[PDB]
Amino acid sequence: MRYGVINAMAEEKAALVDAMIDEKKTTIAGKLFHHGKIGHVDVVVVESGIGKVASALTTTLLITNFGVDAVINSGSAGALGTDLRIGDIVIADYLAYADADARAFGYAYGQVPQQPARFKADTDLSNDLSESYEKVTDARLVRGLVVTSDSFIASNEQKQTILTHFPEAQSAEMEGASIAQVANYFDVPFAVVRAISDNANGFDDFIVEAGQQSAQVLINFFEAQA
Amino acid sequence: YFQSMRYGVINAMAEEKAALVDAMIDEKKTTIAGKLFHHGKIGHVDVVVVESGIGKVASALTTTLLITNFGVDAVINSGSAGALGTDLRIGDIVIADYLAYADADARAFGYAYGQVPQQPARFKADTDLSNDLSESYEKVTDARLVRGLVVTSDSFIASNEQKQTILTHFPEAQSAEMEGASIAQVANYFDVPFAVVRAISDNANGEAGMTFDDFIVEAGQQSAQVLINFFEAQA
Repeated sequence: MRYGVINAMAEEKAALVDAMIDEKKTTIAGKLFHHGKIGHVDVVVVESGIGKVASALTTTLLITNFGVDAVINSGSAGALGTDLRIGDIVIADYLAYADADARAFGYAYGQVPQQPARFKADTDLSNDLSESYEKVTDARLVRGLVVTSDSFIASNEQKQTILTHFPEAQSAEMEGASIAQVANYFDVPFAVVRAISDNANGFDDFIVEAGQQSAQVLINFFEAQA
Repeated sequence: YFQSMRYGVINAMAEEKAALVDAMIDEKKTTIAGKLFHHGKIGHVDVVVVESGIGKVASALTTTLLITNFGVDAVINSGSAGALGTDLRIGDIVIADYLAYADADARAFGYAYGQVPQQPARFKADTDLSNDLSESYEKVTDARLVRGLVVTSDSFIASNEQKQTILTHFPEAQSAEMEGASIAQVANYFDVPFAVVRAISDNANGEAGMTFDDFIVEAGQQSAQVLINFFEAQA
C-alpha cells in the first residue's frame, strides 16, 4: 500500500519526513517528492501548491509518477459552518466548486460541465482518518461538504454568498475539489481534511500545532497497517 | 516523432481536429492516462493534437500530460468563445496577448484582482508564436484580427450581469472562456511558449447572426487551414 499525502502545512511535512525510514527524494517537473516508509506502509509526501490549477498539476504528477493507491490532502481553512470554531476538524464527505456556474445548460450550481456535480471522498479512508483523530486527539470532528475556489474567502459577506448556494458547506478553501477532480479522473480514492483556522464570525502557533497534530494522526494511521 | 519542431494543439472544435488529422502523414493514435493524442507530420513539423477538456482542472491536466509525455516546443490552444469586447462581431479572431482568471480574488493578501497567489497576475502569450499565427490568419483568411486580453473561469458566462461583472474588473477583456488561463498557467510553469486563439461566436451588440452550430463548423475548418499554413511555413 502506497499513500500520497498532498500537504500545505510545513510542520506536517517535517514531522512526516522525520518519521520516515529510508527517505528518497525526487524532484519531478520541479515538484519535490519525499518517499519513505512509515510503519510498514509506503508514503509519498508533496506540497500541493496554491489554487486549483497548481494542486491539479501536483496531483497529476503524484499519481502518474508514483502510482499511489490513495491520496490524503490535509490543510487548514476557515469555517463557513456557523457551529464550527478554530480547532475543529472537518473531514470532507463531498467536495464541490464554490462559484462554478454553468446553470444555463442545466448543470447544478458548482458543477463544471463533464464533471460530476460533487466529488465523493472515499468512505473507508475518511472513516479510518476519523478513527485516528478520535484515538490520538480530543478534537471535535465534523463530516460534511467542503467547497473550493481560486479566491481567498476572507469576509463573512463572501461566506454567506457561498452559503446561499451551499447551505450545508462547512469550509471554503483553494485546493480540495481540484485534487478530488484529478483523483476521481484516475479512479484513486481520496480524503480531504481541514483544520478550522478561524470562526465564521471571526492565531499563535495554530498552523504549527495543527500541522503537528495532523502528522501524529497520519503516523498513527500508517503505523496501524499490516 | 522525428521532426525537430513539435507543436501541441490543445483542441475543442471537431472540424479542426478532423482537418488536422486528415493533413497528417503517418497519423498515430496514442492513449496516455485516458487521453487520446493524435500525432503526426504536417509540412516539416510534428503536431500533437489532444482535446482540452472543459474547465480549468481538466485543461490543466491535459496540458500537464501533453508537456510531460511529448516535450512539445510550444502549445497552441484554439477555440471559439463569445464576445465581451463592445466592437466584436461574429467571425472576429482574438489572438490573446494575455490571459487572466476572471474571478480569482485574493486581494486581501495584496494580490491584483484575478491573481492566484504564487502566480503572475496575468500570463503572457508567446510574442513570436502569436505573431506567426496572426500572419497565417492574414495570409489565408479575411477575418478581422483582434489582439488583447482573454479571461478564464469555471463558469459559463451568459447573462448581461455576468458579463458586466467581468468588465468592471477587466475593462479591456475581449472574451471570457473556460480553459485559456489554466492552459497558460501550466505552460508557463514548464517554460513552454503558448498561444490562445478564439473565434468570436456572437456579436457584442446583440445583433442576430448565424447559429452557433453553423458557425462552429466554419470556425474549425478555418482554424485548421490557418494552422496547416503555419506548420508548412516553419520548414
